[PDB]
Amino acid sequence: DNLQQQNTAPQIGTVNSQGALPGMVWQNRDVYLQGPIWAKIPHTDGNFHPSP
Amino acid sequence: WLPGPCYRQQRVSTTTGQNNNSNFAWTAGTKYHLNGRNSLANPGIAMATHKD
Amino acid sequence: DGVGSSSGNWHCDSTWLGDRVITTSTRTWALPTYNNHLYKQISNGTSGGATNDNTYFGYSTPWGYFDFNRFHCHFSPRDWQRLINNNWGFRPKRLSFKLFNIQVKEVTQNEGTKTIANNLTSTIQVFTDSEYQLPYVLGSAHQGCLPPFPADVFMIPQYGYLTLNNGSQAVGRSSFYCLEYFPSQMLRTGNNFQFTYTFEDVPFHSSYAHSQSLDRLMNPLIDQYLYYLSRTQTTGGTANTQTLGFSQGGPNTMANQAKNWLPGPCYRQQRVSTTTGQNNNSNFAWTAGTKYHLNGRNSLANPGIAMATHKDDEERFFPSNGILIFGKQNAARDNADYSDVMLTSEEEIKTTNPVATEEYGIVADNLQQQNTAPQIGTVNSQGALPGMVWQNRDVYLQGPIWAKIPHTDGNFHPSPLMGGFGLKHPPPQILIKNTPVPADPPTTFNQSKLNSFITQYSTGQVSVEIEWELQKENSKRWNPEIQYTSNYYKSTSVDFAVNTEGVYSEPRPIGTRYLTRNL
Amino acid sequence: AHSQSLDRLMNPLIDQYLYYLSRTQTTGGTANTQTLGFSQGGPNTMANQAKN
Amino acid sequence: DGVGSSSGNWHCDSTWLGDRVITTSTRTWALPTYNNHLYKQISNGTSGGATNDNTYFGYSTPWGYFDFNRFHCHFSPRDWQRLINNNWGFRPKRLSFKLFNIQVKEVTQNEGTKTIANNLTSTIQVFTDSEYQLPYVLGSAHQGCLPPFPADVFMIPQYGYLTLNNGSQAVGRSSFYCLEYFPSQMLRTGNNFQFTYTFEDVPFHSSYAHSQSLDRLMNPLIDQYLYYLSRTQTTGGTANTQTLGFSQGGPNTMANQAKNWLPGPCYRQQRVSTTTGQNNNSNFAWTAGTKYHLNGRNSLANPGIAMATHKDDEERFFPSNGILIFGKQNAARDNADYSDVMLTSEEEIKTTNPVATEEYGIVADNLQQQNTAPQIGTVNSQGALPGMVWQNRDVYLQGPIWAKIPHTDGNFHPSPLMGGFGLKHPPPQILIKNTPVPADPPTTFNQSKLNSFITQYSTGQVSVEIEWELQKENSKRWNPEIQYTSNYYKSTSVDFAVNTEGVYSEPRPIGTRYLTRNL
Amino acid sequence: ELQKENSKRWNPEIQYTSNYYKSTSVDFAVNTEGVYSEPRPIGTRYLTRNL
Repeated sequence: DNLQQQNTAPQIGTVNSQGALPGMVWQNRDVYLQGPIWAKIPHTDGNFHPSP
Repeated sequence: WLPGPCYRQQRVSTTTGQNNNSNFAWTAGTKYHLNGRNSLANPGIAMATHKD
Repeated sequence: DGVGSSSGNWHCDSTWLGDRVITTSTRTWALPTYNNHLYKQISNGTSGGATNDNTYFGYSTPWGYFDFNRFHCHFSPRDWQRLINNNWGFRPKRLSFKLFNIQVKEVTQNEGTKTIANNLTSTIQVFTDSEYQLPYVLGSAHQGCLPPFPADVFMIPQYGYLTLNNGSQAVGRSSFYCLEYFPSQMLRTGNNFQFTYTFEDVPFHSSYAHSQSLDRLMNPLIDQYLYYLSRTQTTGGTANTQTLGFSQGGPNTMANQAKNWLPGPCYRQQRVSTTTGQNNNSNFAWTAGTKYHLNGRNSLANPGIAMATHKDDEERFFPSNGILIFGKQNAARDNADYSDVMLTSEEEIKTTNPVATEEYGIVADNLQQQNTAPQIGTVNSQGALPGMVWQNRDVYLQGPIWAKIPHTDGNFHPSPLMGGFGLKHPPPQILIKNTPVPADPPTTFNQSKLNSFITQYSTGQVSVEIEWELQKENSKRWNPEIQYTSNYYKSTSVDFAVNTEGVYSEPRPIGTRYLTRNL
Repeated sequence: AHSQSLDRLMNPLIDQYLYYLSRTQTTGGTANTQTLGFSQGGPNTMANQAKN
Repeated sequence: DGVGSSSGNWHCDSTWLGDRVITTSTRTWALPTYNNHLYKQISNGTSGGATNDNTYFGYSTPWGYFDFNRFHCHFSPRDWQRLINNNWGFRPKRLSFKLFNIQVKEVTQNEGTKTIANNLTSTIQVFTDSEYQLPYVLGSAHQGCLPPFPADVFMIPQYGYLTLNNGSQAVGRSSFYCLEYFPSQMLRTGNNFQFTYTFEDVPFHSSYAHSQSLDRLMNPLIDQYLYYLSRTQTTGGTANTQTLGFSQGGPNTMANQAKNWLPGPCYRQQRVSTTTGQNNNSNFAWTAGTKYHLNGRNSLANPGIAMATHKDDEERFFPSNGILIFGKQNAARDNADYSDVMLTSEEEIKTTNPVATEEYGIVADNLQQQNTAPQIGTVNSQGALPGMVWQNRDVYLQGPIWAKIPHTDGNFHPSPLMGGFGLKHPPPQILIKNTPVPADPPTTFNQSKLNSFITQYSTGQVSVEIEWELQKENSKRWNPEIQYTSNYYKSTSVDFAVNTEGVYSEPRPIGTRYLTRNL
Repeated sequence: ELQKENSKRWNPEIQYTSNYYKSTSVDFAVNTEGVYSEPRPIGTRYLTRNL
């Protein structure tokens, strides 16, 4: 959170929402016997990892 | 490597004696703001439900 | 190849071929002598009034370059009206180029009398940098393009580049580029220069506004089969306790239903109004701006990522540095008025992108218990999440066309923030120069270099032809669309035409997004 | 190593054709009020120019 | 072949092809009118202040010659850095040459007003002396080469030669060379001149420093099998008598071991220090120099044979006339300071060559007996012995390239002392001249020659391409080498680039010997 | 597999070099007891390219 010195204690900050960083890995949500199957990707200019 | 992305949400318990005594289903929800409307991020991105 | 025979013809036309359009434009240029044929070092430091954010180090060359990286150099306003009304997309395919009718003239000033006469045996030097071994200046939105109106004569800019610095001082990784270390072609009057380029594959430009929003992609008549949490406290009276209650999403609770996608990324900016009575009474253009911090410098995020300008019924608000601003005819350079600029607006993308002056959402902050009230947190800047969709910034009749993607290890969605076509091998720079001609040397030998020259300049024509590829419109909408139209009532002078003194002027910015498509 | 930086990819000699907001309050004296003023990016204000 | 069509293009590039490198350079020249189209006799005698060592006799011609006998006319500093870091040798193979874009202009001065106009029907005369029938001026390290930086315009020198003399007077074996007794080609504007040359076979240039010395070519672990004389007098006490004692060379007596080779030749010079407080307080530049006596003249041995400059930990010493000294930018002609010159150093050859400021060795002087102590003698100058090895002087980025071996009956190791490639048929001289154009002759006849001319000058381009052959590096060294590097810290301006006023400057001399090879 | 360098820079580059002055022992070589040692980390980025 800040720049520690001889007269300043170091402070921290908690991240609640974090976007994509280089080097991340993740898993998608599981499907179910009574869940949906497909969905239509909307025709736009860009998207990031188009899974429903 | 890093873990996947995060978009934090509120914790609620199935045992009713451990929750707060207020109606927080809409006021404390996790939303996203589009065009001056507050829509509910449901079910949001794929994150694990509970730890051990 | 003679003196008394021309070397080209005036081509300026546009043909429409169903799924192609081929546009040609020819202008007349003039090239002065820059820096008296010298390379010079230019720099600016923290001494004086300059600050740390505005220091530079670089060089200035005697060369001049052609720039046509702007949309109205190829399209008349009627051709732009034909383009944006009947198509859903367009991208370039190939281009051509031709210099011809070179004339080199020289000027002599004695006793305040100025005589200009032909010089039949002097040359110019033109070449293209095809192998991308130079700094790339185009795509930085500078002046000195071709004129909009074909009956104007323009002046060719100067080439100069920047390198690394530490204040007004160079470092060990600086570079010096001598442009006479490249092979170039020398042309007398009666020679011509031409080449051909082929664009790479690049996505279509979305020339449509969506007719549907992300939060309203469902059926208004059928409930869902998928529950949500709705009640946590009972409603009987004063003795309310905890409970759990669930409900289905339906037609009357459409903010609570389960959805598949997210809006695009957000990087929040400051709101300023055009009505001056509603702003704060302080100077907040630089102190309250939206910046990004690189190498201990604060640079201005301008115009930032593609976000919508204003929400509904709020046409008087705009982000402080989040739009492209175009100047009118005879607007001043510094401290122009509001009535001398043309503010664009990107309200067509508010169905998927967030508003640039509002937050992204609300996230949780703590872990609620029996003795702790739940708290919330507002997100101002949000990066990419899985499942986002967004739209790019629109292009304009007087906006840029392409930009060069920097050769790095990685990038994320390489589209230029000013709008256009992000190419990894852009059309090459074309550099031009008059060859030096010395005055009389001394009769006795002297080892120093010569610095007495004959003052010259040169002029001629130039020609550019670009072939575009279209994408037709295939909708089944019943009611009519929205089209770009001209004004119907009478006026003092015709828009998009000359004045009574002969000065051409453009009245308004013209977007592209008029037709509609579903999500 | 790159021999050039992101914030310095422009021409040191030519102004831009693209304005930015520069002034919000007048500078006459004690009775300063609100206004709007715009300017062009140039060689001396290179932190304010429009970048890609 | 017309007026309005150019006759060549600007070629300036360098290509690397594994074991070749082909370098091209193109400049722009200008040629005045010399001596008003007259041959003249020039001489200097012992009358006045001149002495016997500085007399000459010769002629001065109206012609001008092209000189490119210098290394930086072909190599950029980056190309020189690529050359000297990865190779063990290089030699030239062939060259090319091309004059084009001739422009002949004339100048008229009336009432202090100077007007310069084209002259379309005047010529120039260029030819090459391929059969070596002229005096050879190149390879004498004169000025007037091509510029280092390609964006400069230079001036062409004047041709003149020397013959035999006795004071300021000729003798019967003098020669007069009229250059219009050779066939030459006449070029108007719209003509071009070109030829091709092929170098002969010549050894590679040793671009390496040895990593081993002559006195240390043995095994540090094994004794020899070969004795030496070590003791002559006994060591018991006061009554010491004569004896003979012998020992073996080993690891601790390595100055006494038997060796196979000798160091190179020596011709001793005077030591002078750069710190002025350590020199003598007298003017000894000419009285204490190292000379050679020819025909009753004392000429200065400059820079003499290739010897090492200084031994270890003595970087402040240099021989008084044994090195090449280069001037900085804007250094004066006479009486420059120490901080306006660049002193080279040849310390890389101290593993085989002697130090230039120390003796060669110690030899005997008499025949010792029972009543005669043995004496020694110090050798200051030593010619060639059987079994010597040596190294040549290094070449530089701003040093010469070739020199012509004089056609004599014999020579010993014909390499030039200034460094480079000793060729017996060097690249030919290229002489150029403006043809005279008379003013109006009289109406009545007069037998005298004409001496009223129109004053002219001419200008154009020139192009040189030389193909070099390389020798790759094939060592098995484990630790890293020494490389030529640029400075890492910040500075006021970039080295090897232009100033803020447009003047190019070279900061330091750059050698060649950086990689290492064993003996 | 390599990728060659194709720049048109005029002034010289920055190169990795060894030390010129004298020292107690040679870097990147053995000790007097036979133990090999590396003195410094060596990067890769020395040549320059434009953006």
